[PDB]
Amino acid sequence: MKILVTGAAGFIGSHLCQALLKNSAYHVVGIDHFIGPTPATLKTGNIQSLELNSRFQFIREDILNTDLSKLLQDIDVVYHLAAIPGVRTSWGKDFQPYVTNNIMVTQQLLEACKHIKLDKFIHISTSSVYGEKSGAVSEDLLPIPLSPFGVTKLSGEHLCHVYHKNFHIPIVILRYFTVYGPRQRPDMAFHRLIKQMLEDKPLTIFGDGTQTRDFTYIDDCIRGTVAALETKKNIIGEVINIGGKEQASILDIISMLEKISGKSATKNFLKSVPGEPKQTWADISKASTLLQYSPTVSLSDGLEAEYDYIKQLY
Amino acid sequence: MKILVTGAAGFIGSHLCQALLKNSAYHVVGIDHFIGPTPATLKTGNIQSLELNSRFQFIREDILNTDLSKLLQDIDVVYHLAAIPGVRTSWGKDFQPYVTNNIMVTQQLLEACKHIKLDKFIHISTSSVYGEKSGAVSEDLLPIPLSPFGVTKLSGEHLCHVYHKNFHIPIVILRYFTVYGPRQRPDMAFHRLIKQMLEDKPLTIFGDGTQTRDFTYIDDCIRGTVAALETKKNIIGEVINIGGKEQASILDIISMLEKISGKSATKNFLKSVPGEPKQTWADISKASTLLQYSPTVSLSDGLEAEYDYIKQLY
Ligand SMILES: NC(=O)c1ccc[n+]([C@@H]2O[C@H](COP(=O)([O-])OP(=O)(O)OC[C@H]3O[C@@H](n4cnc5c(N)ncnc54)[C@H](O)[C@@H]3O)[C@@H](O)[C@H]2O)c1
Ligand SMILES: NC(=O)c1ccc[n+]([C@@H]2O[C@H](COP(=O)([O-])OP(=O)(O)OC[C@H]3O[C@@H](n4cnc5c(N)ncnc54)[C@H](O)[C@@H]3O)[C@@H](O)[C@H]2O)c1
Ligand SMILES: O=C(O)[C@H]1O[C@H](OP(=O)(O)OP(=O)(O)OC[C@H]2O[C@@H](n3ccc(=O)[nH]c3=O)[C@H](O)[C@@H]2O)[C@H](O)[C@@H](O)[C@@H]1F
Ligand SMILES: O=C(O)[C@H]1O[C@H](OP(=O)(O)OP(=O)(O)OC[C@H]2O[C@@H](n3ccc(=O)[nH]c3=O)[C@H](O)[C@@H]2O)[C@H](O)[C@@H](O)[C@@H]1F
Repeated sequence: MKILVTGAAGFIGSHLCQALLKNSAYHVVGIDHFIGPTPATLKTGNIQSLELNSRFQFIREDILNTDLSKLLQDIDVVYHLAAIPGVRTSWGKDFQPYVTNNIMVTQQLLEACKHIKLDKFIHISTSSVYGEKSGAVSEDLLPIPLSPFGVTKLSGEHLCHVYHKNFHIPIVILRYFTVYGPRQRPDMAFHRLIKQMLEDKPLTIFGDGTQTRDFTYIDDCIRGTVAALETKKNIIGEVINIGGKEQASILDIISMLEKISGKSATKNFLKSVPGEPKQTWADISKASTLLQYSPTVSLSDGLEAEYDYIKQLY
Repeated sequence: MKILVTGAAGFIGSHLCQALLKNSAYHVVGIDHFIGPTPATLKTGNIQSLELNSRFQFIREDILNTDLSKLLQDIDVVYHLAAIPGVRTSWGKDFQPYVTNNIMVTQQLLEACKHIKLDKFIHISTSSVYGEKSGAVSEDLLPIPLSPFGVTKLSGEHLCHVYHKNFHIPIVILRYFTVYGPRQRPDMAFHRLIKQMLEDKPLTIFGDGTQTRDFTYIDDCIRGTVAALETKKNIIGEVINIGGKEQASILDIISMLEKISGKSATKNFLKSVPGEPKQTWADISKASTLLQYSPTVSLSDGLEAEYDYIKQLY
């Protein structure tokens, strides 16, 4: 059967495509415009990996400049990953690209899916929609984003609900929690901290380093994402958290990188960035039930894999 | 103080400016680009009186193409009513203006308000953020909009929370429920049904006419809205429902119009419009507690006032 992956040249999109292409039953179309925080050179590598496989078709186009009706005629499943993802660069003059690529892009894709016979429209969202909450967050918690970025992603979720209720588009929303591993975007914490450690530079810590994340290793994220397609259960209309094996503070991660590198870190403490929560912590009860999701990669093993990728990247 | 009213030439904004100008201590700056569903001719009629007043400055400019430094200089209070408000016309190509005028406008005003010291930023939102709910809805309910329009308004609310939590912008959110009376927009039900009855044309009913709304008379709406500025108590960060004296069905309303006109309605029943709930019903206990809000205008009195306005208009 035939799967559209939007944002296929990106971090998570390229891994998702690779996993789907392991199944000879699946044909994959990737669409990507090469925009956002990751320079075009690293995305070119991603698409090169995918184009090794005869069952992959690459479309280098803006979704807002694509004949979506024609693109979707033979598509059975949409994975929608295309977005501008940076929590920290969504203020003032930088906000318009988030609205265009996170809101207008999602609305246009849904409009085009109204008269398609889809199995599933699997929309990728973010723990960023919740904002600041205590305890492990469940998917029925009133979300209040802290950043303009989070507002745009939550607007994308709400459009999914509008088109599902009015036009029976078979939507599934996955909320990922801080994904890491090989090919992680260069703007994210682990990529930056690892690169700084490799180059004997001070490690840049925003705030006091006590902020915590439910870090999700890429292979765990992708197992849950493929399960959203393959699950025996009816998940149409569900929001599902996809979170990681182990929660950690940035200080905890720095100690873990010291253990892997065998270097001691010089720390550069900078002012906290507006719009970032102090804690993320997913309740993955629902994923366990509906997807058989269980994250299995420990932070030590995951960080070592990313450490090896960074060391080879540069 | 000096009070900025965005959307000052519209249905609710024109009434709000007139009510503020009754107090000799208020100066009002109104901005309006004369867009959305109401033709410019009716808007000119909305503000003719206001412009004459020496404590009212009117600016006919797009908020996204204006010097917001000039606009916000020494402003103590912002009433943000500017919006594209049509529930039923926010699909397909018509979606872009809702994004521009409901999301980008709100973000640019909040960005401009960062380094000025407001008493209050009173953001007007809509019962359409709730979607399809049963019983009288309270402000703590998880909102799931049914329409692209309702998504864009809920995104504007979320931007208010982001700028409040990060930059201490003193936001207050008012959620109005189906406002009617003199100067009601020509796309709304009462304006359309009264114009049709006046012209001896068939009355257009979407679905079977058993849908109900919490109809809020304009004078009740404005009393609640002015109460949000005039209260000294800390309502900063609060979402407050503003609803009407009496809920009714469209068939109930048409009966009341028949008794006002002494004419019988010819009825055309059309398909239900995607994106509209079957019922709205406000819990106004929070407005009662925070604003001493109590709606006092009955539908028979309110409809006779609108009927009189519509007859005179045409
Ligand atoms: N990386 C994480 O930690 C994380 C966590 C939560 C959720 N997510 C979500 O996962 C998805 C993928 O994130 P990522 O880290 O791989 O980001 P990324 O920037 O690596 O990949 C997204 C891709 O989308 C593409 N794109 C954007 N707008 C487009 C448009 N208009 N037309 C075509 N292509 C377009 C970009 O070119 C980019 O390659 C996003 O929706 C993101 O919000 C990521
Ligand atoms: N009428 C109702 O029943 C109702 C109920 C719930 C909430 N609301 C909200 O109340 C507010 C006022 O609604 P209304 O019925 O008076 O609508 P309206 O269309 O009469 O007034 C809104 C005004 O905003 C102006 N405007 C829009 N975009 C602008 C921009 N970029 N720059 C400058 N001016 C701009 C328009 O020209 C218009 O006159 C809106 O926010 C609406 O969503 C209305
Ligand atoms: O799940 C989510 O909500 C989001 O996951 C990622 O964002 P995060 O900001 O949580 O991840 P990342 O950039 O690794 O930052 C993690 C923490 O690390 C801190 N940090 C980041 C970079 C750095 O150099 N130093 C640093 O201390 C940040 O302030 C933050 O507290 C993704 O970047 C984002 O796309 C996604 F939406
Ligand atoms: O309370 C709110 O949040 C919303 O109130 C209004 O929207 P509504 O659609 O409830 O009001 P209006 O347009 O008067 O419609 C009332 C009912 O009347 C029905 N209707 C409308 C027009 C018509 O010609 N015939 C008709 O049956 C509609 O289907 C709806 O069920 C405002 O138009 C909208 O701006 C606001 F968001």
